[PDB]
Amino acid sequence: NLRAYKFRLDPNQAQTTALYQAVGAARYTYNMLTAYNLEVNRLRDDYWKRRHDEDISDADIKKELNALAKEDKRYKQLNYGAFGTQYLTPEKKRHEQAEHRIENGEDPSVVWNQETERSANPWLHTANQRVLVSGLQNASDAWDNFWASRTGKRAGRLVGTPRFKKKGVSRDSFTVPAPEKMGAYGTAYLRGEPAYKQGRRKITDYRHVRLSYLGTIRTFNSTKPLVKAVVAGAKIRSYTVSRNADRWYVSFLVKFS
DNA sequence: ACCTGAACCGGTTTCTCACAGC
DNA sequence: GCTGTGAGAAAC
RNA sequence: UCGCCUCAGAAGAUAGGGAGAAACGGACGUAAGCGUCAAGACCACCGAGGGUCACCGUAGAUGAGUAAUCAUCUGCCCAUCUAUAUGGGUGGUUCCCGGUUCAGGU
Repeated sequence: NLRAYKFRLDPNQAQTTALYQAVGAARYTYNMLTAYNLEVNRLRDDYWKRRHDEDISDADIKKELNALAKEDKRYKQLNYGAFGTQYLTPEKKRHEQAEHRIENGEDPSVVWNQETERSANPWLHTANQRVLVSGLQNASDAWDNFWASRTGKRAGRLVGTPRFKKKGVSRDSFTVPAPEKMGAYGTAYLRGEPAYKQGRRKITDYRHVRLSYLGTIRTFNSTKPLVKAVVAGAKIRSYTVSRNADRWYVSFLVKFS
């Protein structure tokens, strides 16, 4: 019983900048996860081929791989959460230390250089957790989708290999969930935003939606159907922000009940 | 960038700062 | 000037 | 009088940069690229940034806002459904369900 109210956003420069930073962060996390999986499976297939010279069955190799799930973790694949905890906030702390050691005078070239990493300065620790973990969501979904397509589950043609996303070749989009604060008419603002400096506290019309740490953003549509659905026993679930060419869209997933 | 084309599905929970509304 | 409430990180 | 791109979430009324004479064809600067400009109203700062509409027939009330605009009820009109000429109830031109990934063609 799920609908989707797809509004066309009407953001401004200060909000489009955060949207671009968000899609960049999701893409960057997507790339790290897919790379980790890719050069884990390269070793996987090299080992499988190098042990294929001697005839082996499928149960024996499965038992061996299961027994190799405690040591030499190079034979393991990670979800969004496990990879996040194990390799993302370590790198967030690495970025933080790279600022905690350039505070007032230091050598940044020995700490951060644009040779092995295309970042001008560290920025991964000042990125919102929701946006960052969205890329983990997408990458884990793609890899599980393909390993389900292979074995026995997904009907249709064989499904490719996960391709590294690029700026202008792939899709830009991130999902931000509840129980964060979001919604149409009848919802409160954010403390500290330029619309809270003026003191305004609640949405009292039909051309605004609430988008978490991004503030409250306008729409091209009208939210009267959304609010009239809300006052029947129906509550929003998440919001997905997406880009098409130079246009931004937001989907509000409502669950009527 | 613009589509098919198809196949599948639609987020919770907790602990720690910083105004705030007098 | 004080303490619940909101906003955001962290795990997951 | 016509219509190729451009602003109004998509199609039918009103605005945008230049042309054509119901036919053809986006523009400017610099065989090519590249960059840039194209919707009106109110306050805010020294041509730059932020909110409001570009959906809601027709008359009132008082709600939020320095204000553009907006909200909720009460009169009238029209359209649309059910139960037995009457009671109610739904609107003010209609439509909308979107995310993820890969393989293709343009």
